[PDB]
Amino acid sequence: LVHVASVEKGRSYEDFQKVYNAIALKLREDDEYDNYIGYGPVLVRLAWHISGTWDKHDNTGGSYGGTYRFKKEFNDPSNAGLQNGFKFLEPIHKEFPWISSGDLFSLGGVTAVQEMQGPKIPWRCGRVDTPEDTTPDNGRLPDADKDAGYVRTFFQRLNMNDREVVALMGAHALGKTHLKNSGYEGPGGAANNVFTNEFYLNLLNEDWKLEKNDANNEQWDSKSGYMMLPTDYSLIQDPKYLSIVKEYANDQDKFFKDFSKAFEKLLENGITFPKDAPSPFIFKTLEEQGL
Ligand code: HEM
Ligand SMILES: c1ccc2[nH]cnc2c1
Repeated sequence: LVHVASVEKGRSYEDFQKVYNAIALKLREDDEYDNYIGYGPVLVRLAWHISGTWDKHDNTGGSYGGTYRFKKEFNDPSNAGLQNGFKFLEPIHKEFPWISSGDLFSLGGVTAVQEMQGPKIPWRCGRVDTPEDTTPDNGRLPDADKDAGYVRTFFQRLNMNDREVVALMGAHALGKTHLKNSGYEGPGGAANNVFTNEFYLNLLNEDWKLEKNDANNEQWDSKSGYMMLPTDYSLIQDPKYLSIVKEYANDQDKFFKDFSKAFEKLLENGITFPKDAPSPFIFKTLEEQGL
């Protein structure tokens, strides 16, 4: 399976910076969603789930085809709650009918991270929508009730190494788990929407307690109101993972640079870019534009 990137006809950087600004401006406007967390967290979760279906062995899945618009993927139990991100983007797609689905879902992810003051993420255009029979089957996304060995083996399918996996998991500093979507609950009081290296600092400094929640699932809870999934807590149980957790807890600039590389790689897996293709775009934030 080869997927060649194809620039939307006649478009250039100025066109995609307008779509970036439309997403960022609506993120500012609809600030009340999910008890004032806003839509930033669910949009980086959507971009990860539409990319996280990729399989390096036969190049099926991934962000290229925009197949989340089809029923089988939209109704995957693992994607419960992401309908809210899709409904957020649906007016922006109406406004810019020329951008492909895969490009709009991955650009929503990039825009959310930068507007929540995370690192710049270089982004490349050219994903092309493919037919409903190219939709991957359900069951390619990870379970949350497992250990370090499972996380490592799972991420090898997307060929992510240990360092890339620990950098990517730092996004669980954002937003919250919801009992009706996944069977995990919390945080609430201090759930957030600013991108920082706080997930690593919390993992190493909080006093964690293994408790059972209202859906009868176990999770790690702290006195301060924070929570961790079994798969999050895994990162301090494994010796390789723990030494990288300690490095990002002690250097937020190294965490930003490594997250940026790994998130762009996640969004680009499975796509072949021609050498006459444009360079990656670095979009300005609303703040850098004075908007
Ligand atoms: C083994 C890996 C992972 C597992 C098992 C996992 C699992 C989960 C679960 C169970 C939720 C809660 C969903 C809900 O109830 O609403 C969640 C939320 C979230 N995840 Fe992950 N995740 C993984 C990796 C990642 C990665 C790699 C990213 C991003 C690069 C990410 C970003 C997010 C974000 C931002 C949320 C919050 C969504 C919201 O606030 O609505 N996750 N994760
Ligand atoms: C999603 C959101 C917040 C989290 N804190 C720990 N794991 C999480 C997953």
